[PDB]
Amino acid sequence: PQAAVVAIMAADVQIAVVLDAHAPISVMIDPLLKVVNTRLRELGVAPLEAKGRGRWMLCLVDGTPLRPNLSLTEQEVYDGDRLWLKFLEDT
Repeated sequence: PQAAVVAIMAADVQIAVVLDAHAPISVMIDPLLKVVNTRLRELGVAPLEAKGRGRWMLCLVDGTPLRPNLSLTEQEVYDGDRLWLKFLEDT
């Protein structure tokens, strides 16, 4: 199976992970928030939590969200790429 090594930024912390390169983002986001939170908790950092209603997304440096329905590969996210896990509140 193909994999991508990505850097995830969450709460000013970088976390390296190995992710399936072919799955849609949609099926990785909630799973990734849980691994993230495990790492933050070991660092005694407050886990990431849903301010009200809204959507967790993986974002480029400029705020651009990945498409939920496409893979990392299809979106040109490769080894060493960095993504920000961000919550968008619905207001």
